[PDB]
Amino acid sequence: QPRKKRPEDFKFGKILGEGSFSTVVLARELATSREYAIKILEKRHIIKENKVPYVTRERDVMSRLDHPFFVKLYFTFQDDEKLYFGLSYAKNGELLKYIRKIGSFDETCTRFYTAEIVSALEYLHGKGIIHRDLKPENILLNEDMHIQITDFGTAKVLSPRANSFVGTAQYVSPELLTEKSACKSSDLWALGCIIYQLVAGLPPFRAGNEYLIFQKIIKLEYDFPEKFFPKARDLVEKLLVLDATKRLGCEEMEGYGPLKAHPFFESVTWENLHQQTPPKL
Ligand SMILES: CN1CCC[C@@H]1CCn1cc(C2=C(c3c[nH]c4ccccc34)C(=O)NC2=O)c2ccccc21
Repeated sequence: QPRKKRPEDFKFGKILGEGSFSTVVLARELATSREYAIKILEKRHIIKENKVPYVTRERDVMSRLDHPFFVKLYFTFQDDEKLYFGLSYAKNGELLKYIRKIGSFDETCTRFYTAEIVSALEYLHGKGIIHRDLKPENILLNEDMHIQITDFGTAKVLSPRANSFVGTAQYVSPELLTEKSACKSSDLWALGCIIYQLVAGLPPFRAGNEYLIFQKIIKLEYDFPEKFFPKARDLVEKLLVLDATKRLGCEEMEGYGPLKAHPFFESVTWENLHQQTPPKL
């Protein structure tokens, strides 16, 4: 392998963003000119807050992925105080940004981006991995305007780490609120919310606070605005179903075939999405 990288191998630049346990900073590797988004984690804080399982899962899960719709973990290293993860730098930011910028998507853009998310989830669930925090904030856009999903510390790798995390309120599935249990279904729920959000401009469950959002979720209290692309409404209704075993994409619903075969995706070529030019605003 290459020599372990070190802080002194890079010129660190702008902070991209800041979380409770990490900071992502853009970094230029002196020896190659390459730019990376390096996620930097203070070891003390991770230890104090019992987060080693999560930091260990993020590295381990990202290390196992090898597909263009995910952020790549290129390297890791550490000094006495911090850990460093060398990630892809997605130049065009998060999908959330793009949703806020251009407002709601026309059907062509909705379809294209929905198809890349479905195709990514198919890859992920095939490896027996659940994301658990799928939302537009963590679906990045690369330079060529294809998706790159990130944020895997909170993921779950399935059996043959059970039910401790709950993602962003607006995307939380009913089964997380009623059971102590994450399943592939929960990602498919979040997918339904994301499709609704691309079309509508806002997510389907909204209120003043998290308690009120959760009450709406368990009662399935949401509505479609009037011009909502009909086949997309049909797809969303087949995902935002309280019975987790009855969501399109689930093993009990015969898998990703039926989901990919929905009318909404009739014009999609599923075989080489990453090779296709994305529609442009
Ligand atoms: C986690 N943050 C919440 C708000 C901004 C950021 C978005 C989620 N996110 C982007 C990440 C990444 C990138 C970011 C790209 N723009 C960002 C802005 C703030 C924070 C991170 C990024 C990137 O270029 N490559 C990434 O993996 C990222 C990496 C690990 C865990 C979460 C990550």
